[PDB]
Formats: sequence, structure tokens, C-alpha cells
Amino acid sequence: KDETVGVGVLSEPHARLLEIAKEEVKKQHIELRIVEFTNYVALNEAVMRGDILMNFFQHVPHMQQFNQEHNGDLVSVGNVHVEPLALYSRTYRHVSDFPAGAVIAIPNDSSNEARALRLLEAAGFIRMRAGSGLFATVEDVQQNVRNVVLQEVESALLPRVFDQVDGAVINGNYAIMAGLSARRDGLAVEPDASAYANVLVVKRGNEADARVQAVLRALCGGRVRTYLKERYKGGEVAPA
Ligand code: MET
Repeated sequence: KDETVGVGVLSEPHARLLEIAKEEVKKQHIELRIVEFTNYVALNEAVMRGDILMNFFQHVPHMQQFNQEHNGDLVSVGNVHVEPLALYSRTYRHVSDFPAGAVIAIPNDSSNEARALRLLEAAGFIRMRAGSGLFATVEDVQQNVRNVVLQEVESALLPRVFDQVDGAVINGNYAIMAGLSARRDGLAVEPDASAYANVLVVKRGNEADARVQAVLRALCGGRVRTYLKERYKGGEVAPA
């Protein structure tokens, strides 16, 4: 009898957070159906077509990129958590250990590629051109200080090529799934993780939907905040 609303998810840690949310909104007689997808575009297109009411897997710059490129009308209804982006290495233990010519793999979707490039800039490896913007890519690199080779790779595959490159800038969700902690294993962290807070997203016009608001309240509630602080003591995933 409870009405059902679908929420698209990509992977941990968002999936576990939606499971906590599912239990909580069940109390208001809302049955949260967690729908599992395999790629970024499919998740946003499903919300645009109306196959699911919301999704939970990206940050605002990514959503903005999708709106611009795919004529989307998605909006964030709230920040939920931050997952710091970090540079990891299969062998080097210090950022200054990287030899000239070292190969560093980074995300290939523009908003996370820019984010990763600004992380490497902050660590002193490169300098980005001035009017680069939120969707900057390797073509925007103005100077290569440490003489590094930057390889663009699909985010989900970064952990798979990790043992074959000198380093890799890996999104927190994929790093955690591969046993990497930005605090314990990272050699450098992005300069502004809070700007890349992950958000609950819906089509413009559904922000006030009462079911959406309940899921949001549950994702930002004391029980989720408590869960995060306890499971990710290094702040790998932290309430926004
Ligand atoms: C699809 S945008 C990237 C989301 C990812 N969980 C991150 O915060 O790096």
C-alpha cells in the first residue's frame, strides 16, 4: 500500500546512506526504492525522463555540466556529504617522491577532471591557465612544473589501472571501494572539498515534493551524521 519513489544510486557510500534513509521514511509510509545504475549519464537522464524521482551520486559542478551538455533541468535540493578527492600512489609515499615523467591518471569527466587538475596544481605539479573555469581539462594546463604525464581515465576504472601508473587522483567513492582512504593513504588532497559536496538531485519542479523532502531530511539527519562520523574516522566521507 505505501507509495513508492525511486532514487538512483551508483555505489557505496551513497547506497548504504540510502538504506538508512529507506528505513527512516518507511515510518511516514514512503517506500524508497533504491535503483542501481552503472554510469553518470544514465542516472541523470533517468531523472530527466521521470523513471526515478531523484538520484544521489554527484556534486553540483557535475550536475551543472550535465544540464549544459544535455539540455537538462536538474536541481539540487540539498548538500548531504563531502568525499575528499586525493592523489594516491601504488608505491610512492610522498608527493616529492614522484620522478620527472611520472604518469598520473585522473578522471575524464570534465568537472572532476578540473577538480583533479586543481588538486595537482595545489600540490605544485602544474599550473592551470587563468580563465579555465569549472570544466577545465588537460588542454588548460599552462605549465608542467614536475614534468608529469596526465592520463584521462573513466573514473570507475581508476582503481583498475592504479597498479600500472605512478599515481592516480581517485574520487572518494571509488577509492573507498578499492580500500584506499584519503587520510590514511592520500599523498595530497584537493583544496576545497566542501565545494564538491554530494547532493540529492531532482528535476526542477519537484524540489518541494514531500517525499523528496523526507528523503533529504533523513539523509541530513542525526542518524546518518552519526553513522558517517563513526564509519569514516579519517573524514573520508563526512556530513556536509
Ligand atoms: C559524479 S560527481 C562525483 C561524485 C563523487 N562521489 C565525488 O564526490 O567525487
